[PDB]
Amino acid sequence: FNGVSEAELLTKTLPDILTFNLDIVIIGINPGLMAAYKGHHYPGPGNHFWKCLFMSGLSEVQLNHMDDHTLPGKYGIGFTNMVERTTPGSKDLSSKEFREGGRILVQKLQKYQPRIAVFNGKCIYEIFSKEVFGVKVKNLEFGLQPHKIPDTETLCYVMPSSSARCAQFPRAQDKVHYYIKLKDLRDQLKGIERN
DNA sequence: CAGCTCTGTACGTGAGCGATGGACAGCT
DNA sequence: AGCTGTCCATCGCTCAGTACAGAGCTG
Repeated sequence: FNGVSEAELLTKTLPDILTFNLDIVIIGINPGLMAAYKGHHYPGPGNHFWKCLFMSGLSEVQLNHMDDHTLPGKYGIGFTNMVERTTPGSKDLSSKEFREGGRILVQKLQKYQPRIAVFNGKCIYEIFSKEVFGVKVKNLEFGLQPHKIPDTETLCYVMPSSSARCAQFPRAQDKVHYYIKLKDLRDQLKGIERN
């Protein structure tokens, strides 16, 4: 990574971009090597997050990782991760790391209380649900989850990971449907507040 | 048995590497 | 005309969670 060792990137962390009164908080799994390197969220040239944000209309123009600090103020979107530690892949993390992460995540969500907690990846919500709601469904599905963050009105919404790793949603286009439904849910919630 | 949990395998696109080699121009 | 080096187009290749079978567990 421009002469920067993998060993150096593994020690690096990615700061959260969180504020109060947010519509959405994107919760990633943990920082990848490129995110740790850049110090920005979803810089993966193949990661579908920014493409999907635009293709869905959640951003009116095409943005990139360098824009992530403007997302709270201009788009009502923030970022955090289930696990802070940088790894080359999601499977390099332990069960205890994820459950430590879940506990830390629920406290951050109870503080900032965004309208919607968006789990960027089914695997992290599977862990979160089990730990926080004590729920393990056989048929865990994407989309809105039937449980609010404890002691809040924050909804849980799950999407296929923006990572281009999963073959089941091979392209940004195959994930865009979930980002459109996320936008619609945000619009419904703001409309409920209005009336 | 029947429903779980746990573990290992298999899977589609597209961005961007290093390697390769074709096009081309400068120079003799 | 022949030589040679740069540039760049192009190629092969790598690589950034999810689903599900089946072994194991247990009521």
